[PDB]
Amino acid sequence: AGKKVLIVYAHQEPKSFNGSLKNVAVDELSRQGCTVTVSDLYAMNFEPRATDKDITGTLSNPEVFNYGVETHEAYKQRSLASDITDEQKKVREADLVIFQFPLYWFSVPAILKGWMDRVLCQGFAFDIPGFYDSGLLQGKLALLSVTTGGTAEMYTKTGVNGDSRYFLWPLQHGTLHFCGFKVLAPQISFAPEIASEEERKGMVAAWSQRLQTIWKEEPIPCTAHWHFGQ
Amino acid sequence: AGKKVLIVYAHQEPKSFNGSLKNVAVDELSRQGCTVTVSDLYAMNFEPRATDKDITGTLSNPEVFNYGVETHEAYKQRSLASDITDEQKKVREADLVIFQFPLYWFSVPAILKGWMDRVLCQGFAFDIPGFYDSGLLQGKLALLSVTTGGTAEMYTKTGVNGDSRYFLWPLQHGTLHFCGFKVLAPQISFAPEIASEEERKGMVAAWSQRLQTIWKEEPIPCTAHWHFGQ
Ligand SMILES: Cc1cc2nc3c(=O)[nH]c(=O)nc-3n(C[C@H](O)[C@H](O)[C@H](O)COP(=O)(O)OP(=O)(O)OC[C@H]3O[C@@H](n4cnc5c(N)ncnc54)[C@H](O)[C@@H]3O)c2cc1C
Ligand SMILES: Cc1cc2nc3c(=O)[nH]c(=O)nc-3n(C[C@H](O)[C@H](O)[C@H](O)COP(=O)(O)OP(=O)(O)OC[C@H]3O[C@@H](n4cnc5c(N)ncnc54)[C@H](O)[C@@H]3O)c2cc1C
Ligand SMILES: C=Nc1c(Cl)c(N)c2c3c(cc(C(N)=O)nc13)C(=O)N2C
Ligand SMILES: C=Nc1c(Cl)c(N)c2c3c(cc(C(N)=O)nc13)C(=O)N2C
Ligand SMILES: [Zn+2]
Ligand SMILES: [Zn+2]
Repeated sequence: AGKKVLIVYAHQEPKSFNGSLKNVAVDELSRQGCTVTVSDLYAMNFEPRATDKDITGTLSNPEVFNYGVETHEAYKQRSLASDITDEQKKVREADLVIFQFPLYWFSVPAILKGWMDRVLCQGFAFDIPGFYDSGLLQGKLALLSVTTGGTAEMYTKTGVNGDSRYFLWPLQHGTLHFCGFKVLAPQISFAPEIASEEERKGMVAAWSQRLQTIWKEEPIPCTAHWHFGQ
Repeated sequence: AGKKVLIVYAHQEPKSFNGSLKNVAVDELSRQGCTVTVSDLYAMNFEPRATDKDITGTLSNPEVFNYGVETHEAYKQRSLASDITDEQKKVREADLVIFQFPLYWFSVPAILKGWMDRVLCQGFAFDIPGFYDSGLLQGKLALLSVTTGGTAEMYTKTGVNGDSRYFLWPLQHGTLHFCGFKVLAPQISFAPEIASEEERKGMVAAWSQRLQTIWKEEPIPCTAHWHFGQ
């Protein structure tokens, strides 16, 4: 209160552990009196491919298709596909953007990758001045709530997978910071499938409890040192 | 020769710089007598979303959908969608897989993220146990050939983007090495948009030239120390 939150959710199954983390976020933020919107990307059959269909009307150069240039011009001329502009409205209005997803290949599922590719366009999220602290989404907060197959011990600097912070870099720094977001500390729910039930309840409840005081958090220093240093 | 190469290519425009790097690879590897296949993902309209359409038979659990579980079972039973098995045959036969793509948000374009998510399934590319140095694609080589908006100076340890090798981690380590590939050093062609005609022609030629001796190369040590230092 008065704050708006967008949850960008990427799981196919409403009964999943990610579906439960998304639902308790809706439940707890709704309870606080926040304005909440969820983009359920699989239920929306969200298009992930960056293609010339993302521009309506006639292309800026139909000889040689340059996705970046075309979408930048289309944004300035109010000529983006409506699925993209609908997401952009939700982002524009949000004070916090939560991403809820299972880790796929040390990153987001392709459907969520395609949201970041197509929704966060030049002119909207950043300019070619435009970027990192000069990024156009400055003022806004973002938070990654990720679930994994591998265990917390696997995600240590000398475990098989490396530190979890190592995989966060392209998402927190190259994506969210580049657009100007301030980044809250990630919520990482390790290996729910091997946890009990229980520890799974622990995990869901810890996320609900964290969201009680989410507005009181300061963002992380989204630097190479935070991700890789000591 | 004496070798089969699959190039997984992700760019919308045949006249692009990525297009030229993909064609020079086909030209040089063809000239050497190698067998060469190209998966041009935007031309194939390749499906990036991981959904229940990727399984055609009876689901293991039809009331709660688990993508990993159902694709692993479908692989074993031969009930995966045929686009996924078509790609797996190309990978099965390849000695070397080159990914040619523009960097999107410090990672691969979503259409290529979807290829990784859907093609490299459990049972085909890894099993649990059977990952990293015991991954199922052991004995194959992989190479990321990436282009960027950002300059080489931006992609240094003290530059705004961080060192280039930091964004390579989820791809080379979390994906390729997890599946048992040995990873050749990446080809990064920085900032072709800003380079002159001569400097772009130079970058194309440096890749053709590198490919002349590609079979003599050793892989990188795909470790946290190679990516992050210390
Ligand atoms: C393409 C692909 C790539 C992947 N790449 C990686 C990777 O790089 N690194 C990695 O570590 N892992 C990877 N994984 C594994 C993936 O990250 C995990 O499978 C996923 O994070 C598990 O979350 P989920 O919501 O699907 O769990 P679910 O299987 O849905 O949940 C686990 C259990 O929790 C239960 N549950 C649901 N709600 C509740 C609740 N409210 N309270 C208590 N229990 C509950 C469920 O019923 C279920 O029994 C990959 C998976 C795929 C398919
Ligand atoms: C969604 C999105 C996300 C991005 N995220 C990032 C990111 O995180 N970090 C980043 O650094 N960049 C990012 N970029 C920028 C992107 O990586 C670059 O635009 C892309 O790498 C440039 O390659 P290209 O093949 O498209 O260049 P092109 O625009 O096709 O090439 C530049 C020039 O080369 C010319 N050319 C083609 N072939 C030849 C040849 N044989 N000889 C000489 N000239 C030739 C072309 O005609 C053109 O003038 C992003 C872009 C998009 C659209
Ligand atoms: C990396 N790919 C993975 C895929 Cl594709 C997958 N289906 C899976 C995992 C797990 C752990 C790790 C991991 N890296 O710890 N990685 C993966 C896991 O439990 N499952 C079920
Ligand atoms: C990060 N996203 C980017 C987008 Cl989406 C994009 N369209 C673009 C860049 C460039 C550089 C960098 C960068 N990080 O150096 N990042 C990006 C660039 O020249 N173009 C055209
Ligand atoms: Zn940062
Ligand atoms: Zn590795």
